[PDB]
Amino acid sequence: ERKVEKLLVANRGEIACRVFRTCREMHIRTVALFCEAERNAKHVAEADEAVCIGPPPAVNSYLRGEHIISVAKQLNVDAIHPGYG
Amino acid sequence: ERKVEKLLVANRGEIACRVFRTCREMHIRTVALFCEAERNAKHVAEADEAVCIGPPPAVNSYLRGEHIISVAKQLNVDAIHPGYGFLSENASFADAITRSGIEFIGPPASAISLMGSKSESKRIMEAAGVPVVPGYYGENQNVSFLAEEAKKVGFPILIKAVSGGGGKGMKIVERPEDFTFMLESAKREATNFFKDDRVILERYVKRSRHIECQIFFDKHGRGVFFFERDCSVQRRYQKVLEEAPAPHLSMETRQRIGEVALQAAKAVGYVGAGTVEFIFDTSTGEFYFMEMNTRLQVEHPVTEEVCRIKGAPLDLVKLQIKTAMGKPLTFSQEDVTLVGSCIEARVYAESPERGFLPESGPLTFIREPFQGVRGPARTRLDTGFREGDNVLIHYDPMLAKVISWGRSREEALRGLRQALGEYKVAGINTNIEFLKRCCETPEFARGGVTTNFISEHESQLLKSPVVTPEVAAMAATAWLLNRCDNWRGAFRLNSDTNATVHFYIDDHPVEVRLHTEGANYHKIFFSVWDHDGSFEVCSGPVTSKHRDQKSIVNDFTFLFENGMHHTVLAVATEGDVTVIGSFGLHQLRLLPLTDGFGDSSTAGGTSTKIVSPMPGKVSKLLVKSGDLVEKGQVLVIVEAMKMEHPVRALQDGRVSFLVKEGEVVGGDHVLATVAEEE
Repeated sequence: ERKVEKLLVANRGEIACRVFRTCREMHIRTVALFCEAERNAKHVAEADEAVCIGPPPAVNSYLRGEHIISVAKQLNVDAIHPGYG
Repeated sequence: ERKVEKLLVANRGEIACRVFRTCREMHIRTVALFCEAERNAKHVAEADEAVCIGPPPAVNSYLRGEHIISVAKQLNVDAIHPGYGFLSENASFADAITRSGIEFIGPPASAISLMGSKSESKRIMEAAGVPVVPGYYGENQNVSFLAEEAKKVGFPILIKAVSGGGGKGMKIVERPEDFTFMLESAKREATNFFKDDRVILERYVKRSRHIECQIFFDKHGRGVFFFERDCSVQRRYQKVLEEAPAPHLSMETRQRIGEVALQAAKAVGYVGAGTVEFIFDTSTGEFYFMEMNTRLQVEHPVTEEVCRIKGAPLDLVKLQIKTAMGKPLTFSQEDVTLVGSCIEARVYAESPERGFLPESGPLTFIREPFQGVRGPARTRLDTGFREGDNVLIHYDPMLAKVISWGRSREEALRGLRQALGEYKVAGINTNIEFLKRCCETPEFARGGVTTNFISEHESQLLKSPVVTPEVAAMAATAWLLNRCDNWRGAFRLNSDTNATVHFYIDDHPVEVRLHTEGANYHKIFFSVWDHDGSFEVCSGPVTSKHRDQKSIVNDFTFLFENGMHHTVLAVATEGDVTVIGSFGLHQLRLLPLTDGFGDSSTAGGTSTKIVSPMPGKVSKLLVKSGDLVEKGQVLVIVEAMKMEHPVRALQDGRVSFLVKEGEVVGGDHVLATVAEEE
């Protein structure tokens, strides 16, 4: 099998905090994602590292899947949980 | 039996708080002891009463056993727990306590005295019949005697010598039926290392792994051995990390380790808690006695995580008070069962890069790892220091102990990793980075590590993360802002701002330059090691206006252009900038730039120095010729009508006298030439 030490989250909100929490028990790293501004949000204050992705409209933010994948590759991420939406 | 309501502690540190805590549950009083000052320390803030004992040196403090006993008598103390160190191993102190009538906690004085000398102790165990590997048999009376007992007393051949660690007589001769090389090796050893011609033969073990079982005894003839332990990992005879469940140890053996241990303790007679230490070779498969300690160890809470009595949590110190109570036990060796695994590590206020030399300094910020249960593991931290405390050089460097109990070894080891990572201290370099390096790359997760395990992997270890050029950016920025309004309200004309910081990383100065474009304090750039980028930075509340030695501790946020974001709690001072974050901890030394700013004189000072007026009559010159004079001492004193009028020259460099005392000299004479030391 393949070891996992880094977890990536796509969406934002309640699911971000939920995915982040249990992660602590499994003792795994965390990564957060946020749109323009949206940096005071709680989830980013819960993760280990957060990255800004771009303009507020959903077309611009959380839909550039290729850019997300390139960023994750640069971070050498182990797993991604898209969430819902 | 005798009632106890007052408890006395000898030593200071983690043991003081531990002994104090359980005491609350038994509902017993407490008393604390402290050296000169040392009154803000935590333990004294935990007891009921504290007494100052005297000067910092250990001779003056915690060693005046008679004074301690007199003070305890005046307080009508019921019991004293020495702890470990100081008077932990001193039979005279225990005998004096017994004569005073106070219930000493520990073994009787006879056992301590007997075990004080190694020869008489090994004599006692040899009489008892415990397998013991001795240090010597007779002497080298005959060279044929070596062949006689080579295959007799000890088949394994340990030639060595009478003394000295050179050991070239050994030659690692593990092959029996050796008779033409052992004598030649011994005779070549005798050359240039004659010492005494007596030679001692023993068994030679290829591998060594340390074992140490725990034991407990009442005073009514009843006891029970606790679970074994492992101390394979140690550097320079200093304990580093240990495991209560010796991985890879058969149950049957565990049982037997007990029967041997109980025989030895019964033979000498024993009361209280103690530990027997063995030495073991995997190839032989047998254990041989090395030493025992008649004192509570530091590793007591570790073995606790792997033992339960009657299904209830075990408290080792509790029983020792109950043993002092005179009550008999309640459980056989059976009621105790092991459950799961645990690992321990010690953190030392030393510098791994340096010669593991202790450092003393105030404790700026101390992160506390989550000491609660979660997942399949229990993690705890015990620290004898808190925020605002300062490390004393007289004491040993010892901050805290971290233990990860678990249902399986894996869980335990994994737990620590994360915890060891989480705990953070700022102000003094620590070996915490070393311990994590000892845990990740070395494949000791298997469980087989020898006594010398640390020695071979020294190349692999002693390694720390590389300071990326970005780390300098956040570190450099914090020092400015955490000192003043740099980049705050700044303004120039038709130009842009600039401010630079110099870091003395390693032995090479480092320069970082920061500047802004636009009307934005927010938009900031950087150029370190010919690497350029942009980021924005948003600070937090301004704190510590007094900017004392602790200086300012504030959280920072940095949004670099690429897209990342970071949070950094920076306690910055003039000496260094410390940044703690997901990268880890890094302290960057600021390039020192101090050198008697003012008194920087390279003048030759050839002639016409400390010239005296006309009357002359020099006398009583108190300076040696050719000795450095930087401070303005009285080089020459001349008297003019009772006018000493000392010249008091401050020109640096050695001063050369051309005059002698009592010699009348003319006006403005060259009494001496104050020249730079060449």
